[PDB]
Amino acid sequence: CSCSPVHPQQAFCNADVVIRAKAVSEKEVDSGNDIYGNPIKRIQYEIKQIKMFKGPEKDIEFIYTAPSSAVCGVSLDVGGKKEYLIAGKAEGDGKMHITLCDFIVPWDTLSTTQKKSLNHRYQMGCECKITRCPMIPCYISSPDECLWMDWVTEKNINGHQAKFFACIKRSDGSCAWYRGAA
Repeated sequence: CSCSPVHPQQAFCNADVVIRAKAVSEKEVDSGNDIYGNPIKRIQYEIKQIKMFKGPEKDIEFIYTAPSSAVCGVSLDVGGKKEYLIAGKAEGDGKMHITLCDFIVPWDTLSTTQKKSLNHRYQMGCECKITRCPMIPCYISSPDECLWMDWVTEKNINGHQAKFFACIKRSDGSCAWYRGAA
């Protein structure tokens, strides 16, 4: 499995549904047949939704994912223990589907501002685009783009902007980085 780096806001905004959750049980299910008539095997995690930050209003009860990390399946530590911030595809009907390229991190590893920004602030930048700067020198085309510098200044993709900044759209259609006020 290989994934492009996504700023946490941009994963929030692209995902159908974003929840804080713990996995309660696990089984392998048949999820229908593919286009060739071959069954689609998935892991079904039964979860407790602690909180929904965005998505359809019907609570998530099941999270589905490939059996193996070899094709980007996700492991959740079942047994009511680890809590995760989980962003992913909404299937309707209280079901979601996740892959390793989705935003899935233990709840307790989030920065305070990441957590807080889940409630209304990241949503304020979902018309914006967060663009990664692979290397100085870089630039943006459109005014509604923020340039994500963490890579080129820190060497880490979970750097200063990812932990503390959101890209917020202003009156003018333009976007800019802000650090969360107060």
